[PDB]
Amino acid sequence: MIERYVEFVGEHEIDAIFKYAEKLKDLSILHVNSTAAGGGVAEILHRLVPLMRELGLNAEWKVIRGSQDFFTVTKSFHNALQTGKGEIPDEYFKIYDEWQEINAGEIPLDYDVVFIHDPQPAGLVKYRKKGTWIWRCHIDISNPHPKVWGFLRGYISKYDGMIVSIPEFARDDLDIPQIAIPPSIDPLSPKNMPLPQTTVDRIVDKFGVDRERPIILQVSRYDRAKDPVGVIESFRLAKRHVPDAQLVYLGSPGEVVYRETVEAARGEKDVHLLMLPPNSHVEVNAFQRAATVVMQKSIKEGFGLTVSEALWKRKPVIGGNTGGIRIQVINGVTGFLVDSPKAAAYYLVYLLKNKKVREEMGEAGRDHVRRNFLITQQLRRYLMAILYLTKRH
Repeated sequence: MIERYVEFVGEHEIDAIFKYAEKLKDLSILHVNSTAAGGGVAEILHRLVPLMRELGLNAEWKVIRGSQDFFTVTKSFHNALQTGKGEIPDEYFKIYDEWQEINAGEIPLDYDVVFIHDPQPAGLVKYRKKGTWIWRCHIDISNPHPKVWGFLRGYISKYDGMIVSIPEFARDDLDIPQIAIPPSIDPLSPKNMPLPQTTVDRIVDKFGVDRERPIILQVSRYDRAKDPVGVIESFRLAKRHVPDAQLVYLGSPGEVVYRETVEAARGEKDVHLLMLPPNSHVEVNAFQRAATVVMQKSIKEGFGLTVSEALWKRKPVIGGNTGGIRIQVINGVTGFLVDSPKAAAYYLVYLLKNKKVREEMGEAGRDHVRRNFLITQQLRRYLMAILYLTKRH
């Protein structure tokens, strides 16, 4: 597979990857996250770990488990770290510490390199035997809930290194190496690969959507950070000026936000609130290819790979003005950054009325992703991070 990327990035970048890999051949690597299906992390690791094994690295991926009480606390930590808001019961921290002990009984941690993904398994560093520990942070920790951050920083400060998705998430209250590596698209994955028009038409018609009329698409969870209510409001304001346009919200399974979204949508039937299983990579691909304009109007976003996915398919993106959306959406070049539903509506109308601009944005989007956000560059920077941090350990 690794040899097939040459056509996108060129022989140089692939030679560099083989050389870093040669220097890492005798190291065992563990990745630990919280889900094997759906979400940015799982989608990265499903592509990146097979690439690592192909390069002859002893690379393994384990998933922690928990009671819904644990996943309640980690979800409240996630929101508290990103928004800086919420009351956190003192009990929440004991539940967390308890489930770090449990998973540390059921997951062997004798590797040369351990990558811990996001806050859920961060406490496993208590039970670190030998090897280089790296905290892979996928979320916005720039302005966190002081008490939840205070706690987590106690664990983060025992790692050999932190990886964040953009430099702006680097903390002045950590002394460990903080390295910026954005998530990437795999151009050959089922999510991103070329499709025949037939596949696109088939999948679009199946879900009741008209391929002859403009499609506005957000791919995201029915979650408050993605602001699906705000996307509806955006579409409602714009629809007055583009009465031929359709909205497709394409989610995967709180989930109270869905009902709130169905409500905010009541009285408009060109709004299609879809829910697919997390495996439905070709379906997302088809819809992103069928879209005229893609939205990712997140309130908070670590990166948002759905943006690079749309840009790679030469779609302009209206992105929320926050986190890693800012490094993907170059205002007026690859899309537009917005602070409100009203701004989103202005840019929706502008893009739908301006064909040549959408197409220019599209080309600039794909080139931006080529230069910055392809799996080959993520992989290369991962191997460089490992080489650097293992040598320091």
